[PDB]
Amino acid sequence: AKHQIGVIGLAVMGKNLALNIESKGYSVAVYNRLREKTDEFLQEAKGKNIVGTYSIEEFVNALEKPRKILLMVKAGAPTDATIEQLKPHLEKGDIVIDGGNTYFKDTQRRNKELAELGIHFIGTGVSGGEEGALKGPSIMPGGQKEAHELVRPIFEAIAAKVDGEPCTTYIGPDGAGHYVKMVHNGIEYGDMQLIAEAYFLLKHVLGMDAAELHEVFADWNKGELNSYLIEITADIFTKIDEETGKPLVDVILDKAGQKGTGKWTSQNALDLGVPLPIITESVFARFLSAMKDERVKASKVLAGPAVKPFEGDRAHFIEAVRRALYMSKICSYAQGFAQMKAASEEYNWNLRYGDIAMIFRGGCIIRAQFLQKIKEAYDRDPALSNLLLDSYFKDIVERYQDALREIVATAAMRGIPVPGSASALAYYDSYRTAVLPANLIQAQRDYFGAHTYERVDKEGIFHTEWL
Amino acid sequence: AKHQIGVIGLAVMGKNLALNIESKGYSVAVYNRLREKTDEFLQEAKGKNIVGTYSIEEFVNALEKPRKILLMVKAGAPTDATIEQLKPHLEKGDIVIDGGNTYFKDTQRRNKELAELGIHFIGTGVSGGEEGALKGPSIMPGGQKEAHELVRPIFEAIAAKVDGEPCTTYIGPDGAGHYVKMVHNGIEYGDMQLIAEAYFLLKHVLGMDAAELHEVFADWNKGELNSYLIEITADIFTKIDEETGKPLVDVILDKAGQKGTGKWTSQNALDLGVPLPIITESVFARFLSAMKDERVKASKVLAGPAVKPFEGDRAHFIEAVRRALYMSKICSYAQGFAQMKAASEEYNWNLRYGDIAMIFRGGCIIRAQFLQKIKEAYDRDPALSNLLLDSYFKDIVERYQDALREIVATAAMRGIPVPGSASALAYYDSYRTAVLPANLIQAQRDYFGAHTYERVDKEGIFHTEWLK
Ligand SMILES: O=C(O)[C@H](O)[C@@H](O)[C@H](O)[C@H](O)COP(=O)(O)O
Ligand SMILES: O=C(O)[C@H](O)[C@@H](O)[C@H](O)[C@H](O)COP(=O)(O)O
Repeated sequence: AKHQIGVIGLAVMGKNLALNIESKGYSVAVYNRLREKTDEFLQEAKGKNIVGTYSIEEFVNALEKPRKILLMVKAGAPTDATIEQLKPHLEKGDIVIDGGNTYFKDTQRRNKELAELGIHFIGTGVSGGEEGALKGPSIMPGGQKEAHELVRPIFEAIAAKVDGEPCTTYIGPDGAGHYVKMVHNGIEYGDMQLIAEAYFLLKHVLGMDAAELHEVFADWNKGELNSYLIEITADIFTKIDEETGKPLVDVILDKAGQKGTGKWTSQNALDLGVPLPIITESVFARFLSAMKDERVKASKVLAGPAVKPFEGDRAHFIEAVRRALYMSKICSYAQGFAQMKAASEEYNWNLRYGDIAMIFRGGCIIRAQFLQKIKEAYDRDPALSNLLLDSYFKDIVERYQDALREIVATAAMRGIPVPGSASALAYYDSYRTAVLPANLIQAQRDYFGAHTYERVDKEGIFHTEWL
Repeated sequence: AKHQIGVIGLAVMGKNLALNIESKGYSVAVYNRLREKTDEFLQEAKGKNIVGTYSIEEFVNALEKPRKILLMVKAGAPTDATIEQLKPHLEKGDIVIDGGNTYFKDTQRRNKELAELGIHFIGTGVSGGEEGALKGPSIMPGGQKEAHELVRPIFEAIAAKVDGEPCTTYIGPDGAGHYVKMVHNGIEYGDMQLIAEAYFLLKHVLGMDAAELHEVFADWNKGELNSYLIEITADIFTKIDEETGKPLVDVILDKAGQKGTGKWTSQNALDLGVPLPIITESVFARFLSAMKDERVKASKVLAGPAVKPFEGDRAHFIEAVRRALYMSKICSYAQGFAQMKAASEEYNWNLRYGDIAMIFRGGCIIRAQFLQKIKEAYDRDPALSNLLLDSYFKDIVERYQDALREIVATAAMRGIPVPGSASALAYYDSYRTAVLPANLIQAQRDYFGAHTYERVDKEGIFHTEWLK
């Protein structure tokens, strides 16, 4: 018999997506190199319209033309080796979809190589984790338009929906979807760091235990901060470790891990020439936390300030931490969306930033009502160069900046590190400043490397003989 | 005949090095892919023991064996293309030296490829701008030790000297030299930002004009901040523009350019898992400065804080800025040398940090008295994991931290951007803190992604069914 779509790669992620697809009424053919994974899945999927296949050739010939193939294998060599194995069996107009957390430049290369053979390639971000894949992920496809239209109904049936809108859209050509999935990941790290900072601030300035941290974050999730990450943070602080009777979170080693994918947004921001301080500080902050042994060692030798207990208005401070968090979150998204814009211009993608905010509204980890406000900003002005300039975000920052300045000043004086929040404040004060101190930098570079400069008053290039 | 050393690539950097080599008694042959650069240089080099050659074969045949060839061409494809031109003609035991601003993995590759052929390869950082190349640069070579020994007298002859010692040493195997050169360049970016922030603070908090600013910086260069960058800064603040009667600095457009190599230290830190906040903020600050139009447009619509004029002790604030600047620089170097330690362990380079500190002492842009203190820290402890643990630097930061706190708080309250200095403080506060909020991050990661965590009280990898 002929099946509607094939999935290669049967880890939980691939299995759940194939289950999602089948529940939406499509017939699914599966293949996995490690034989046992297929055997297990077929027992897991009794009664469902999923068939196992046992070679690449069997798999390919079990599918309706034009063929739809979802790769969910290990990044790098195994993905390419599978694509290589598919090539002889596929025909002009067949569609290979890579759904892993792939570096967009890899997707660009595979797209280009397959195209020469008339085979289409879609690199797609899948967000939501393992449960999300089963129930409704965010899906971020990029590749040929003609190929996307063929697979679009499948994407649209399996994605999460907000207000009848599927959390999927055609992102753009080549590696656009994988690019946007990378930025999602970056933004995710920033949010987690900014929240970690709000926690540490409450813990140290106010001496808050887990139970009252629960209350605070639970309240926060009833307002503008409403989001999956805040939601789960409120719940984390309720958990009691049985063995010790301590809050579970206090027993967990403060050594933040990360996949090698974590650093990609920051590294790409550096290539494009776009400032991404908050997300980059967030990545560095994980690295510094992983240096736990160095840190406890330095704690016995390095002195902080000798500050007395906090005696100010406690309710005021809680709210100031909240507003500092929300403003910082805004600067981070402004930096992240400004990155996607530089990428769109550079790779010629014509990205729609309102559409991107729309797919982030559910399914994915950064999902929050917040993403609605971003969509609206781009609805109103598609070519908006920075989210800070939109009237909604502009109102917030003019009202919340006092709270962010107080938090930065207070953290500085009490010895509480707030790398993300501080760089958020510095970014805000740099972006709104017409004349920066880069005139001296420019003067210096000319002085020692005769790099030449431009002037404030005249047009054209200049070079002084300083020496 | 036969000349002692060859130079390929006659941009100003390669011409000056050749000139430099010649002035130390060596005979030099030169070649350039674009013929007119050679003709031009030869007009400039009459009086000098330098000859031009016009093919790669002629070039190679003009050199005494073992051949010593210095490559000063554009990075990437053109370097590789020149190496390819050279390969048919080189003989076993010949030495090619890439003095370009080369990514260290490229050097690693070229080193391997050339080694299989019996040809040695040295990738060398050369620092100090064009005047340094001419008068005395810092030379940071990496490669086969035996090959280095053969070029060592030439490096030592031309390098800058400080108190009789040349600013050059054997860095390590393969790409180690170009790696240290990269980090030097990262550190340079950080120092320039920290200074720019010092400037901007005095300018907006104290209302200093270019005359008061000059004073401050000249008075700083007589102290522990003594350095080339601070010296030229004190100088820059004296230049008046004739056709405006304005300080020239007030007339230069605030868009900081950068070479494509500028981002590399930060990108690599990300690869190695090392915290490099200050240098990276400095790269990003240059990117922000380049966005000049967005900033003017934004300046009309975005609100700053309400600020009364500054009322506190003015001499105190200048000293706080000075101290904030010195401490921040300490944190940046602490970060940058920690990155070198990481790369050394990763690539098995057995880096000698005191030696590196000593060759940064002259020739290169970041040259400063301060480097002696770094050298001494590694004398006391070669295996030192972070400079903040050394008694000199520990004592400085504990003394000056109060100043840095004041400057970060003041900047916040007054709307003055201090990205580099604020990240220095956050870094200090993070590094000295035994228990950071990453416990929450680990909880979150396990909650939504089953990533697992570790516990403070026992060994093992743990997962929680968070939903119940
Ligand atoms: O749900 C998702 O969005 C994906 O599964 C994935 O993008 C993941 O969250 C990141 O790669 C970060 O994971 P770490 O926090 O483990 O680095
Ligand atoms: O002296 C050096 O260090 C090098 O010859 C060279 O690498 C360069 O002068 C700097 O890297 C400046 O870089 P920018 O042009 O980016 O300021």
